[PDB]
Amino acid sequence: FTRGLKLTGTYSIMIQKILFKDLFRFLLVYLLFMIGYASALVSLLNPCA
Amino acid sequence: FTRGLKLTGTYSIMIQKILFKDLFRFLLVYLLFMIGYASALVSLLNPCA
Repeated sequence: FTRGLKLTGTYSIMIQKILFKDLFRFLLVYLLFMIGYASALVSLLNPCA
Repeated sequence: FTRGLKLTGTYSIMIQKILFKDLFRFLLVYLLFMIGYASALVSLLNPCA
């Protein structure tokens, strides 16, 4: 319910274009890249014996 | 008294229309979110028992 005024109507749909279609594509390749090293760099830790 | 100094007179009536609007336009989407999240998360908390 911000689609009545043009100023806060344009503002609300600029969110979704960034979020659903451009920010969401980055959070996938930032998660899989994070989960890449975080499983890699715990190998380099000494055995806990 | 900046009427004639080009740079200082430029930013004088920038903030009149650009900041009574956008900060207010920022004020809607933050107040829509925060009242939702905080009241969700204080309801997540435990009562005094």
